[PDB]
Amino acid sequence: QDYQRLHKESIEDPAKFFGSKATQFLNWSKPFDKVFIPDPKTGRPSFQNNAWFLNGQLNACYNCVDRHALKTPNKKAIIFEGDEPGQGYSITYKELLEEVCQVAQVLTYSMGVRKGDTVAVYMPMVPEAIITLLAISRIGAIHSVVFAGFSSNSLRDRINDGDSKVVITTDESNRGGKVIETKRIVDDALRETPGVRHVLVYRKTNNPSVAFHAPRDLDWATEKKKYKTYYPCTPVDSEDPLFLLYTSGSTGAPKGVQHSTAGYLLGALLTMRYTFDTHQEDVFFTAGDIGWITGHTYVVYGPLLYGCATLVFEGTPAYPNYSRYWDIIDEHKVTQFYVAPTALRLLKRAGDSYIENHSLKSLRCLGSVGEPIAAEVWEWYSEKIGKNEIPIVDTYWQTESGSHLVTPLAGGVTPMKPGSASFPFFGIDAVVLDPNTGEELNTSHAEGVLAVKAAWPSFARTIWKNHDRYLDTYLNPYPGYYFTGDGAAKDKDGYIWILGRVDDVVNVSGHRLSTAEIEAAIIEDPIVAECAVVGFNDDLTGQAVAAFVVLKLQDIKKHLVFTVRKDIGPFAAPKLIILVDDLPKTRSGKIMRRILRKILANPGIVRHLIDSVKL
Amino acid sequence: QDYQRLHKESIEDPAKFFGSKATQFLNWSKPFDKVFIPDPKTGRPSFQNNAWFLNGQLNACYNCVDRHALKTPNKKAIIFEGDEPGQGYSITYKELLEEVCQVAQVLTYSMGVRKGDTVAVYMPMVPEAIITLLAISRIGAIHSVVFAGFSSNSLRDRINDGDSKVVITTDESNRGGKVIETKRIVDDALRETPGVRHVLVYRKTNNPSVAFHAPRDLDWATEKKKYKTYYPCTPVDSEDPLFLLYTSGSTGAPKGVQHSTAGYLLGALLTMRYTFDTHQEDVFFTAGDIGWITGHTYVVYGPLLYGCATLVFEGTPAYPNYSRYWDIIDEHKVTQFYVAPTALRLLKRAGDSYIENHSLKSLRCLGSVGEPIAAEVWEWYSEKIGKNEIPIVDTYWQTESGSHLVTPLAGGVTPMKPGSASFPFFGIDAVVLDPNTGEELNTSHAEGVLAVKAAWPSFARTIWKNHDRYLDTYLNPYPGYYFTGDGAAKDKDGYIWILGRVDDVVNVSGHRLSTAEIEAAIIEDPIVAECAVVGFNDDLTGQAVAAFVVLKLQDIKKHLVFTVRKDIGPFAAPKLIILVDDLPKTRSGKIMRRILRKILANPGIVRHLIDSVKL
Amino acid sequence: QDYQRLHKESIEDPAKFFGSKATQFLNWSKPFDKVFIPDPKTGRPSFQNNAWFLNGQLNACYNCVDRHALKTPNKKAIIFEGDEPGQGYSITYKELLEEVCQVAQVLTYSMGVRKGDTVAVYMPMVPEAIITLLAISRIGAIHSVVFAGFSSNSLRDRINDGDSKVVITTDESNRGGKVIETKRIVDDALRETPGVRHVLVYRKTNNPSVAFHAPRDLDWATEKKKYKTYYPCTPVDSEDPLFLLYTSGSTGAPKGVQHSTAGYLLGALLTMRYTFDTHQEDVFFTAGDIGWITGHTYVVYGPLLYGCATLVFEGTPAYPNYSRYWDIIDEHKVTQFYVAPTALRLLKRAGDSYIENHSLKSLRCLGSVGEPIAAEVWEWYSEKIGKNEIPIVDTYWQTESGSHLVTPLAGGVTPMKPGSASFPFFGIDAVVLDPNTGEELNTSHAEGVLAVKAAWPSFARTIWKNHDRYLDTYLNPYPGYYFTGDGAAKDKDGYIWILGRVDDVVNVSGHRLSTAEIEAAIIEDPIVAECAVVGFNDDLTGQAVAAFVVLKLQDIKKHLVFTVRKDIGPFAAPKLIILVDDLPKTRSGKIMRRILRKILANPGIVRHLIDSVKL
Ligand SMILES: Nc1ncnc2c1ncn2[C@@H]1O[C@H](COP(=O)(O)O)[C@@H](O)[C@H]1O
Ligand SMILES: Nc1ncnc2c1ncn2[C@@H]1O[C@H](COP(=O)(O)O)[C@@H](O)[C@H]1O
Ligand SMILES: Nc1ncnc2c1ncn2[C@@H]1O[C@H](COP(=O)(O)O)[C@@H](O)[C@H]1O
Repeated sequence: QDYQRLHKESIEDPAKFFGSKATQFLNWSKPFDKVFIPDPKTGRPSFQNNAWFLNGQLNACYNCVDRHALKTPNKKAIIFEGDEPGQGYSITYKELLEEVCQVAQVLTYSMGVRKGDTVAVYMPMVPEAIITLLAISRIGAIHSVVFAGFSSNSLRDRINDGDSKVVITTDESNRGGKVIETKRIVDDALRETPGVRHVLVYRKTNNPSVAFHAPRDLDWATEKKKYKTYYPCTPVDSEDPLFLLYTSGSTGAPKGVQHSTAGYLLGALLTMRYTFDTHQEDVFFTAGDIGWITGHTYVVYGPLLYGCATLVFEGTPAYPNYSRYWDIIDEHKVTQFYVAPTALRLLKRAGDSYIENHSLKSLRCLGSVGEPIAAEVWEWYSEKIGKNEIPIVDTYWQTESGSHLVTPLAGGVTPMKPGSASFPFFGIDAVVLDPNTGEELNTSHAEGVLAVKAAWPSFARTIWKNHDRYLDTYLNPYPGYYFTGDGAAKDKDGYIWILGRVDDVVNVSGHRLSTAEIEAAIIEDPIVAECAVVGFNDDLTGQAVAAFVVLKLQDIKKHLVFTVRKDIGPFAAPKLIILVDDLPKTRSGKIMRRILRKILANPGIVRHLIDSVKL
Repeated sequence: QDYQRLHKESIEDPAKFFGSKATQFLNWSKPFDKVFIPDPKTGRPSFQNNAWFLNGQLNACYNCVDRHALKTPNKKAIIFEGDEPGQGYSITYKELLEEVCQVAQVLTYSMGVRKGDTVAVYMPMVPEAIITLLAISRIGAIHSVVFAGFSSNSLRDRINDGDSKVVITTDESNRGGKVIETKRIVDDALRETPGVRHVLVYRKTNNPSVAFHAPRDLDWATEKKKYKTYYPCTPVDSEDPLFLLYTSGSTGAPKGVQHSTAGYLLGALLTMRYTFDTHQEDVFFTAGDIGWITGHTYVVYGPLLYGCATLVFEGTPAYPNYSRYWDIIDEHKVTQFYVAPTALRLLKRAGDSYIENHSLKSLRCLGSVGEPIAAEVWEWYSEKIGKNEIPIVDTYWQTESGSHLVTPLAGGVTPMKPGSASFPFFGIDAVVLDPNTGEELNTSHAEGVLAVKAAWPSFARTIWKNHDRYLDTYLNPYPGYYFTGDGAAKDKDGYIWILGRVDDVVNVSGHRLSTAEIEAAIIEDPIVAECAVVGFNDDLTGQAVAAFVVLKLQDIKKHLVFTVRKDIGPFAAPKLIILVDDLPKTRSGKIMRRILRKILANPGIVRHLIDSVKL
Repeated sequence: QDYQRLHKESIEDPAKFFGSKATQFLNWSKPFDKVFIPDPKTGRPSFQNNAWFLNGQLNACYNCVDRHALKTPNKKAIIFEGDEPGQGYSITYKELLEEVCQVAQVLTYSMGVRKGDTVAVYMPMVPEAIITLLAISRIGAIHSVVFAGFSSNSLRDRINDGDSKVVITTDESNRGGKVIETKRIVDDALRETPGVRHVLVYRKTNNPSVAFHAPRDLDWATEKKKYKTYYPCTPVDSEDPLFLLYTSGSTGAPKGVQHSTAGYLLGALLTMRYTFDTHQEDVFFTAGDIGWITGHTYVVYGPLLYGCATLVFEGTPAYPNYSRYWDIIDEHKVTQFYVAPTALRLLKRAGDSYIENHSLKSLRCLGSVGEPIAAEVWEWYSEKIGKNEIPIVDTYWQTESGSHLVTPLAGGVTPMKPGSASFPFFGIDAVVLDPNTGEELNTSHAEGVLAVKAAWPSFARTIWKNHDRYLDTYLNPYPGYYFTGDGAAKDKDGYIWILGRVDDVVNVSGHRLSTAEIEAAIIEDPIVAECAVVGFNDDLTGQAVAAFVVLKLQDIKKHLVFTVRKDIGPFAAPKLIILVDDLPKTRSGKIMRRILRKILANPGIVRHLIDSVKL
């Protein structure tokens, strides 16, 4: 009965629900006055003026490190695993404290950072990346992480929009067995970033005469050794920005999504205890770069705020072989695996031969995030990896949500449906609206746009320097609710099914076809292992269905077409399928269908996709 | 007591014994009148006019497919395993039915084949080879299979003697990791086959501009897709030829051994139930090409007639490594392994390191066929592979016998002797005759020529187009009996020991030395792993013993000589041993000693053997 | 209570203790009159005139082979393992007898060796090396083994000093996967050995036109085949030399340490039964070349005298991979592993990944010999290899001691201390003396020079041809006792700790710093895996501490320095650490610190060490 009460308590009485959790899970410097700013029009937390734990003061880094060093100093906080097998090591909580303290002082004294500044972070998945981020919040600064792979052009714009006067990177990065010049990329970018005063560089490889030029550049080791190991934290208000995270999804100048401190931290805590049923002696492993909210909230914040161990792997699922991912899971007794479908799709390709010897009884929970997960792949995940006896939480949420939106509970929710994300998390009032006829709440089993009626604490507060794009994008499209950008439907039993962003929905003769269903049914064919249905500027017929299929010399298309009508319908069967080797994806994993749309196709994926359509 | 009765019932009262089994195991279109044509001179089935189930009508393909598709449509019929590991797949009985039906129609409508025509088959061990053969009998045609390795010169003669107006092959064949141009070989051959009207080609690799020329050549896929999936069978008389199989053993124009339909099919059924104790849920694996009776009767007919699953592996025991044979046995839970000694001789060389991890508790029976099996190799087979707790049937029989001649019963016969084939199968009256003084039946423990007193149903009926060679070869050498061509002896306890074809017996001073005993004792020495004793045009001394030994710089011969006298005798010890790297063998496995005789040595084996004798 | 009595019995009443064991463990031809020659000055066995089992007659080879062939002829004596995996084989005791008998006759009749001659042996670890040695004692000859790796210059001098008129070698030696020209090395050496009459060569590889020239050179196989398989032994007096073993340690013309027959043989027997608790059905594996006493006493004499099986491996611990050492231990069910720390140091580097699958429950005892063994390496040895449930005897002894000096008993001694060798063996009266103020016996817990008060039977009797060096080296430095050359100390509980040869002790301001403690503490750091502290001609300060550290770009030295003071003291922390890739070691394993001293650095190790000091 837990979920039924706890969720209603969080919806009709958030003050009591979150007020209590807020004092429970976090250590405060100054108690908060009010829990949230309501919507006077008789309502829950206001969307326009969303704000939680008013006048309250606390410190992220203090909650992620200090309190645990002063309790379980000898317990491990970070468990690292290099790109190469035996190159790992752990960092106790006591030592992380020391490290984050020398770095906090490096920032204040060597670089001149103050409370409120934007610190840009361009690093790979190594411990120093993590302590860097904690060092930034320890001093009341706001970190802005950029994927350690993005072009120097991407780096520049993000720093310029971010107001970042300083930067933090490495000299090079060995990924999946491939070195990557980051310091190089940093310099090309700084040829156009006027406000960059300093650049802290953590030599990871011992560079091949990599640039380093004046008092601008500083050495991580050189500077660290200068400061004591303990440094006092900087209290900040509950509603002061914790960080910024430039989301790089759709077209249009990247958005600097801004998150609160308390509110965001409480969500990461609530989701750890309920969603993953995390304890203190756990070993959480989130296979996602610090480049996206996944890595922010589940490979750094959630785990460290809770006080358990979080695993940092700077490598790839295929390096040095597909058994690698599972080799590091059984030696570290990882109790929490959390990865994206793309990865779970490539591992399922290599064959359960690499999973053979692995007993991996160390796991207790599995999780999926990033995009829809087909049923056969969910089953495969549930049986091969999970040895079918351990939960699987397919977590629905966004960079803006901060934390899980709708997800199954590792324990609270007894049942589970392979393509569903089960139920809305606590505080989230998920409803399905009619995309056409206003913001009408669809009650009976039906498909429509997903939204939340009231705001919650972990909800992003704005978009860096322009609260206008924020409103138009998230609150103006469907006045009164929050616009997720995705389509969904609740089955007879209430479960929620994510249809895959109704922005890529192909409307054939007024039918609106969501991608989730059509593509999953495709990939779920021995002939394929990945599918992507899109569209293009179409005059007549309204809009046709074209599928870019990728196999694992004739009439091979027709089959995949007659199978679409076999279970989905004849008005869903594509008018043309294109055979491609792969699909244009983001470092995150998501498939860029807007690229398949825009034009029928600049990475190598482009050209090959520029030809696989002409003929 | 089973064997004692059942065998006597089948000898003194075959009418009742086989008449009953005949109605039990096979589905008939029109009941047979008489069981067999006796020998009026008071006797069992006549040899000269051998004929069973008179006036009866049935259909092979119907008995191998239909009846089982209409009972257990979802059960697997063929389990394939490509030359490369994970390239396998299964064919249910329902689907095999569909396939064999489209192909039957391809033969009738696209190629013009009629009931009675000879269809030549030149294919590798792939499913299509199997459905092709079934397609041929479904329409009352007679299939003539030729080894997918034989020269184009071999192909031509076999087709010309066979009267084959059509052919069936692939474009190329990847064997043991080596592609083989078959379509090439087919074309060189058809430059001399005047009566070849059509050629059906199943593109297996997607050829590198392989020939295909006029309405003569037809595509398997192109043609198949044209016909419905169900096609009616063609009833044929019990005594109408099922197939022809050109035996390529001794010198002299290859013989087109012709087998009946009913009679041959009943033998394959009797031998499955008793010899292998096969059920319905079994997975039978016969490691022998469709090129010889072994593959006809135990990798196609026996298994499919019984209704279980038969495994089709188109690869080699050494590819991609010696563990391969056992890798496919444990995943498919093969319950019946049946292979030849040559293979069991090369696997025993690699060391029980490849058999280590393998539990292979899926097996229930082991079998040996092809040639004599030494004791140490039988033991090795019995202990390493069999984990000594599962039977081993060393099956004695020929292309002419159709089915097992003398063999141990997987259950019926409680004891077993490593170099013996135990007892004569039901219906077979095996006796040992004196090679010199007439057809005298030797009763007491002694060695002599093997023969059968009366005929049985699975006995070949003739030799294509010349019943004269048939008589001289099989029935005239020892009037009244059937001349096996081998030597044997029954021990005190009755077991029968095959001496290895008394046609290669070296008679030293009137002693007649069979090869079985002398060679087994040789190979059974750590210094060797294969031996071949023969002879040559010898004037004085009568005939000497020369052994071509192959190891796994002096006085190394003498040893192997003093060891021959140690257990066999000083008049058996060879006068000269030749050290060769290997021996001239047939695609079947048998060692060609008549080549070592003929001349002291055209494949590479020739030249090297042309020198290893001069010096 | 066993050890307490047995040891006191052997000290205050050796006549009864050893007299009884002497008749028990050895078969005599003529009983011995007196047990030992005492020191008239009221004492135990005299040092100056040490002699045991007077007037007694026996035969080594008879005690190592014969008696066991005439009891358990079918039991295995030698279990060989080539450098390449599956190239092994065993030699029963019956066959070893035959072999040692044909070789004894080869020596007498083909080469002219007589009782008393010195036979030089230059061979690798192959059976023939072992039978050669036994063949030599069988005829009353004295064998002088030289490492199959030493230069031809080393071979010459050892033969010249040895008086060796004959030699025994192979043509080449495949070691660790590297062929080694020995016959080559033998010939260069014999260009200066005037008294060499013959050279017996056992062709191991079948040479690439390797030299062999006149009646001087003889073939092992050619000669062996000439003699019967049984040949009578030659009785020799208890005190007649068994062998000579040129120790190649410190500087100065190599010493030909001469051992008795009976006395040495009894020690090897006593040490097997008590130290290793050996039985008859055991499989002893001593990983040490026949080049040093270890191989003499524990890979030949001890095992063969006892009547069990001894394993002969002619390969390297790293070939063909680090799992090799353990691969041969589980297949042969080795019950006794005995190796040197250098090896145990390189195997511990590869990671317990090669030890994973290995169950190796066949072991019953582990042993360490050669040099001090750090605690972490002892633990690693005790837990990974021993699966912590099997004893570990860190055996202290020298080439001169013949057999164990102070060691733990596989069973008799219940406790064990990782860096201790426990207690003095029976007959050995170990005491700690003051290096400065005379031969004062230190009683209370303190550090000093190790010595033995009375002699024992296995004690070397002299140094070939110059009993003068013998006295000055072993009995004159500390009159009355035996000078081991090492430093030690007994802890509160009596255990003895070897400090590492007080000849390499760095005396900083009158402190005398033994290497054992300082280096073990160093290597016991994740940053290193091998350490070597030495010194050099130092005027002021007295003598500084310089450590040559080898890792598994600044302030890396300081750490290892602050750690030295952390547990040992600030007056032990080195004044300078040198970073080298490896250390100059002897084929035995011992680290040559006198080379690091002599000069701050001819094998490749020299040059690199000649530079790693200048800068
Ligand atoms: N568990 C999930 N199932 C289906 N879609 C998901 C899931 N998690 C995230 N998404 C989609 O991915 C987007 C979030 O991307 P991002 O902001 O980069 O984390 C949303 O718009 C969702 O539609
Ligand atoms: N199990 C067996 N033991 C000994 N010889 C056999 C065995 N099976 C077949 N043969 C021999 O192989 C010949 C049959 O060859 P084939 O007609 O090609 O099957 C016969 O002449 C037999 O002598
Ligand atoms: N178990 C041991 N522990 C410490 N040092 C040892 C040990 N065994 C032998 N040694 C040293 O090695 C030397 C003997 O070398 P060797 O004569 O070649 O066997 C002695 O001087 C000892 O100091």
